[PDB]
Amino acid sequence: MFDPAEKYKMDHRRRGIALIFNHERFFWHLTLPERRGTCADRDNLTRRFSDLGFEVKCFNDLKAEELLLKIHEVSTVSHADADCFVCVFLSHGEGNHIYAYDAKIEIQTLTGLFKGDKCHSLVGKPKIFIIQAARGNQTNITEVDAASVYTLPAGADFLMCYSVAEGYYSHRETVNGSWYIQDLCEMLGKYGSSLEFTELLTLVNRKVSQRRVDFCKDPSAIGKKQVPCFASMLTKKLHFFPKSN
Amino acid sequence: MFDPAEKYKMDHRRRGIALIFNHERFFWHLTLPERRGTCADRDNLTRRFSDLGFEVKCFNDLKAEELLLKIHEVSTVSHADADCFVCVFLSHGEGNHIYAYDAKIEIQTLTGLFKGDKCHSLVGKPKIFIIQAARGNQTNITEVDAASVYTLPAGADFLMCYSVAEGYYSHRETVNGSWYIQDLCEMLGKYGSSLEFTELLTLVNRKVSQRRVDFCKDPSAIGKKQVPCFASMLTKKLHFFPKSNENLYFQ
Ligand SMILES: Oc1cc(F)ccc1CNc1ncccc1-c1ncc[nH]1
Repeated sequence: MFDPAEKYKMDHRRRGIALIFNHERFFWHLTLPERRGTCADRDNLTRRFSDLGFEVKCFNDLKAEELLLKIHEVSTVSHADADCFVCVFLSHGEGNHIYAYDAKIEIQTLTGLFKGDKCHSLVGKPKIFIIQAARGNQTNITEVDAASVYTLPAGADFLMCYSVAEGYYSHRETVNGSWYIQDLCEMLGKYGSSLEFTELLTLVNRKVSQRRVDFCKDPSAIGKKQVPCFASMLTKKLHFFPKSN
Repeated sequence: MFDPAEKYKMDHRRRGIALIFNHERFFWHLTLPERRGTCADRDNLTRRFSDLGFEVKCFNDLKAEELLLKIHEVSTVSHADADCFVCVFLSHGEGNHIYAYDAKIEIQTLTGLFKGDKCHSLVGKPKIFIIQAARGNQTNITEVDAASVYTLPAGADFLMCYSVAEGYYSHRETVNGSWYIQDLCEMLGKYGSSLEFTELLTLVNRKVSQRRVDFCKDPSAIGKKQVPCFASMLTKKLHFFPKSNENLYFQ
């Protein structure tokens, strides 16, 4: 009795945790620009994910050691009573690395912690990573970075979500925050509870691609489009229906 | 006017083309194994895509020059009257390369041909690439390769579909063909016309992950799972509803 309309079970006592690593400054000797606007993203996400029933936990400007500890901590805690896990990175990145305050971190190792091997509590449950990261270029101005981070998948039941794809460009308003996050959170607010999540992520792909970049106050920032992607290795439909309590 | 249930328009006169590049042998001096079973995949796809209304066009064992020509040809023809475009690679691959008969080809350049810049006829229409490619290892046995090809996205309105993800392994029965393709085509046959395509691709992710690899006739082929992925850069729902062909020209 193989079922095509089959959903992940989102009926556990609690929804689960949403981690937000939020990097705005970096160690001088990396020569990486302030991400002015990232707090907008952090707060906006914190709201939308709280409203979907996540225990949200933000961490501003962790060093590597500090970060790996917090995320290892979370992997080893029991998620037995939780629907799913979410993790979000607002930073800079190159290839398969995210930037902590002090140095870069292999994404593989962070996702590697929730691989069913290493985190039994989350085997068979969706593990969403959302990554607003790009190459730091050097009232409310729009700053624009080149795509830099590889749009890798992880393992089974992981959904990797990316602000921008290879070739394209990533925009952040210094007050309103990243385009990706603005539009993501708009969709979460409107449709989070009703829509299948990938269906929604596709709405975000539309919303962001459709942002016009022809008439721009910077001459050199003209014709730099943004197209986000996502790499689903999910095996079922994913809905965030209101939990009864 | 913004609509969350918004679909790609699949009401053009014809559905479109499905290209299938199908590599079974390779130039001696590459030292790459025969992909015995790939014809199973080719025929199975050819059927399922024909049934969805695609003009299917297969190409067995093209050299690089031959391949680039056939695919450039197709990019420059007008797709104005077509719903979408599909392209499929049954070969070996490393990183961002597919293997033609004679040498490797940067995938970026093949997808690059349908980028709205370069192919106006397909701007705003879905461009699906399906890639059954992996590292050649060295009646019906199951052969098993390590994932090798990067699970890259392309541009806007591209859906990149991959037999296997980094770290995992890719299986092909020498008579029944690739696990990915068997399960893909099973789902296409059952659900192709009704279901949203990515919804279906997720069914394939389930079907393939769920294949057991504990009790195996090769000792060393035990505990090598297969998990395929897909990278959607699509912007709307994608359905392959039956086209209304009741006394009308579909050629
Ligand atoms: O997505 C990108 C973004 C970029 F800025 C530059 C290149 C890409 C595409 N490459 C990949 N895409 C998916 C999985 C792995 C890779 C990868 N690993 C090693 C080299 N490529």
